[PDB]
Amino acid sequence: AAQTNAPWGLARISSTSPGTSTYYYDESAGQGSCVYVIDTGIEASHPEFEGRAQMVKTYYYSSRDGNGHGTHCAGTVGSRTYGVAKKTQLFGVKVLDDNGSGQYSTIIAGMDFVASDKNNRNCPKGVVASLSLGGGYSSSVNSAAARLQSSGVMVAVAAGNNNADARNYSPASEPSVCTVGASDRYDRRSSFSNYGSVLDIFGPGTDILSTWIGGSTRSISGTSMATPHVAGLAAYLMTLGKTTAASACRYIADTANKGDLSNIPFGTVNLLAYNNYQA
Ligand SMILES: [Ca+2]
Repeated sequence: AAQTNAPWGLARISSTSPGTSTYYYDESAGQGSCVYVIDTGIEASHPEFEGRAQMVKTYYYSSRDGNGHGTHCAGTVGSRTYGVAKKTQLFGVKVLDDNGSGQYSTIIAGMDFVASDKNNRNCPKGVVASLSLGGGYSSSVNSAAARLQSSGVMVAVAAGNNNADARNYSPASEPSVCTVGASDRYDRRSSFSNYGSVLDIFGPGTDILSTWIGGSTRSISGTSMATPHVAGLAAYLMTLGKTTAASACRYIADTANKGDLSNIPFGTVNLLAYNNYQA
C-alpha cells in the first residue's frame, strides 16, 4: 500500500532517505494488534479512528480527552491518515489530566491496568503500549514500565524533551522498555530530544501532523510524537509476524536506518525507525 502526500514522519519510516512524501506499508496495517495509548485520553469519535478507538479506563472525572495530546499520539499510532498502523485497535487509558499532567502514582496504576486489561481483549497479533509521558527519575515508575513489558506488552516510552541524558527521566530510563528519541525532517536529532545510552531508537518527532480534539488536526513536536511512531511500527511488525512484544524493540533497532541522524552525541544510538517494507 502507498499513502501519497503522507505526513513526513510516515514517509520517513518507510524510506532509507529523508525527503520523501509517500508512506509505503503492507496493507495488513496492524490489523489484529492492539495499542494502548496511556495519555490524556482519546477522542474515539474522531472520524480518523474509524471506530477502531475506544476508551477503556480513566483516572479522572471523565474519560474525555480535554487536552488533545492523547488524541494526537493515538492518531500517530493508528489513525487512517496520520497513523503508522492504520488498522490497529486503539485503547485509551487516561492517566493525564486535561492540562497534560499526571501524578506518578496514577501513571503507575494505568500501566498496571494495561497489564491486566489485555487479558479481557482479543489481540491476536499482540499488544503494545505507547507512553508519551514522564518526568524525572523514579524507580517506581521504571518498575511499573518494566512490569508492563514483562507482562507481554511492547512498551514504547518517550525519551523526554530536555535536551539531556534520558538516564534522569522516567519511564525513559527503564532499560527493559523501548525508549524513543525524536528526529526532524532533515534527519537531525530534534533540538529538544533527550539522548543517552538508554535510548533504543529514534522516530519522527518534530512537526508531526495528527488528530486533535474537536475532530480536528494539528502539528506538534516532542518525543511524545516520536513514541507512537515506534509503537505503531511495533504493532505493524507484530501483525506481520516479524517480531513479538518481547523482541520488537530489538527488532526495530536491528532493522533501523543506521547512521542517518545528525547531532547524535557520543554514547547514543544513531538508529531511526524503519519498516523495511519491500512491495
Ligand atoms: Ca531499552
